Amino acid sequence: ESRELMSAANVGRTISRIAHQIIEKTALDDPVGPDAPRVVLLGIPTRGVTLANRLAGNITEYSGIHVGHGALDITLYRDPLASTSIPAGGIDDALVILVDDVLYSGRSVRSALDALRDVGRPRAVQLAVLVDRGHRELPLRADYVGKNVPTSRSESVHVRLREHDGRDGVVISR
Amino acid sequence: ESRELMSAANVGRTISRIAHQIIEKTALDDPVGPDAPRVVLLGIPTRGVTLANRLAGNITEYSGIHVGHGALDITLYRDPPRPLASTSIPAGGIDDALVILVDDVLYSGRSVRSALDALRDVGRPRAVQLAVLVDRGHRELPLRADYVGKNVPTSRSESVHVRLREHDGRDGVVISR
Amino acid sequence: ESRELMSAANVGRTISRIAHQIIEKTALDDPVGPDAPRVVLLGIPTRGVTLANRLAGNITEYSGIHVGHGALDITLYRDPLASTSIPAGGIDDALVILVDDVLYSGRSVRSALDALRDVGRPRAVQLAVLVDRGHRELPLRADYVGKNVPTSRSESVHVRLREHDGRDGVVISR
Amino acid sequence: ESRELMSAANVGRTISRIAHQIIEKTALDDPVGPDAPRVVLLGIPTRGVTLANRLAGNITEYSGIHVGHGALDITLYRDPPRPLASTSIPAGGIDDALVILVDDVLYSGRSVRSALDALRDVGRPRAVQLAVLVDRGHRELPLRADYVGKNVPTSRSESVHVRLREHDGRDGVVISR
Repeated sequence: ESRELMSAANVGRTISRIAHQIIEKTALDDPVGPDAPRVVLLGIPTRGVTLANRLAGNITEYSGIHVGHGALDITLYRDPLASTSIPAGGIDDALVILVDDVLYSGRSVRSALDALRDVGRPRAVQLAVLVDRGHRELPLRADYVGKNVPTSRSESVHVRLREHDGRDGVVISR
Repeated sequence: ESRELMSAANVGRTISRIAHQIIEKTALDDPVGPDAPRVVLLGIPTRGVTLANRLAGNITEYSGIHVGHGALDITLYRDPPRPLASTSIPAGGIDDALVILVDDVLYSGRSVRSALDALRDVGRPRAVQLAVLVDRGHRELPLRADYVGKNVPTSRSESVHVRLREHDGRDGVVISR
Repeated sequence: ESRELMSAANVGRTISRIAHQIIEKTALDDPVGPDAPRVVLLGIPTRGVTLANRLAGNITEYSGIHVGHGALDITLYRDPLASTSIPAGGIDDALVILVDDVLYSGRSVRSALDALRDVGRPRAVQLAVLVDRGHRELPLRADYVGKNVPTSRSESVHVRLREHDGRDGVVISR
Repeated sequence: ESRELMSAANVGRTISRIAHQIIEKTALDDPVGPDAPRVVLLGIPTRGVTLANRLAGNITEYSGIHVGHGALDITLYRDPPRPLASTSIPAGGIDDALVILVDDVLYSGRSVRSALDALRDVGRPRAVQLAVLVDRGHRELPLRADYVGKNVPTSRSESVHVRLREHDGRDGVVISR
């Protein structure tokens, strides 16, 4: 049994809202200096990558600015995906925003942290996620959250994005 | 003296962001549910109203749709003899509406509690939410904003000055001792 | 169909935890001065009163100190209960902690605020509740919360306390 | 110079309060569910351990029950050649346990991230939570504490000094510029 949490229209609005929050918290409207960091979005495959693309694309059209974005494959860091793609310049002294679709256990994000340190040494790392569905197993939290969804362990939350799934949305299932 | 908390750039982006949040939480981007309450913004005079107008218009720039908005004077409800600004309720009233009260700064919460009194003299909303630009802490009542531009730790000896372009000529926030 | 959210033992622990939080936030371990307020707990009948009693009683045994407690009848302020009982000294310049069992709409708390101002003029008002079950209709929030419980509108949350119900606990129903 | 953030009185009460919170969130007051993980506290040396010991013992003073507790040295995992304190894992290990990492102050989060690395070299917990006395903001990693004594806005030029009686002779917290 299915039930929809977020419509296509909700997903798109939520993403633009998140882009605004990123612009605010990372000072992208401000001039630049030691406390305006270079920002890079890295998605966790598969849907995390697409979200990072949608965010980088919203940011650009809202602020005119091109933030680096890419993908961080965590296959080798886990306890047919996109391979790792790091923008030109790398991530040394950058503010990396890790992007994922759903924050559940937090284990995927911990894996991303590990994979990141093989890439280089960011000044800071933040986390943006479309859904936070509780049940953390690690002391992790998202800086930017589309929707907080209370769930039971027997429920599954599924994020659908156009590119992979044909339509945007989020559904809960049992 | 004084330091800039928010630049003009920071103000417009934050107002845009709150408009986005209002759309989400009250469901303007979707076709309107069976018993969804209409949304009405009521500013607290004078800068609350300036903010409400900007939000209404960002909401329409961003999502094309038109929310009722207006002004709720609270002069007589706070703390001379008379109301210093006009109360303006959009057509259709606020009965069974979702009213969002809008102010520049959330401090003690006493202004919002006044506005709850004033609203009750206008009508009977289904629900009341609160949007502010700055929440500066130091609540004296169990009130909080639904929407907040910036949360700003302050000392009781600091002051927060919000400027909005249509009322003040520039956008900005500064804090002074 | 029923299901239990909090056992008797959970309820009692949660109450003592709340008493500790009150001691901390209201400076009852500190000497006294213009920023150590006199504290008074007022319960909203029926179960809110009993909770205020249980809290005042936990505070006393934890810190040795006797905080004023009473009841605030909101019958005349609503949109066979306990009548209003205000401790000696009243509430002028006090820190009043309103106590209720469940925070739902917030309308009961708004009614309490109104009833309070007929009693006198506190320096500040806080709110302590055993359960917050979402679905606010007013911009109100509890300073102290036992359990946050996500609910649907069709669910009912019931707080049971020994004195009224025979055993402590909280149950969700449909 | 320096001002008192927390008196000795404030420290003991706050530690007691966190012990209460740990009991709730991990379910020590109830008869233990079918697949409830056992709870183990691991302090980060040296004051983290002092705090963990106090929590373990408040938890037993308050609820009579005994949680595993110990020390996780992170010397080699942060940032010389060697470990400056001892790692001490209680009998039964941490495999499929609920480990609560305990430290005095949560700042950047880099110490906690080190401790996650160190924990992984000890075993495979089912879950890891974090308790700290003071969270002073300025996170550089997406980490947060499950349990916090006090949230303290700070500037990067301020320092927070936690003193706990068994390690330092008095209980207290001060902040200095």
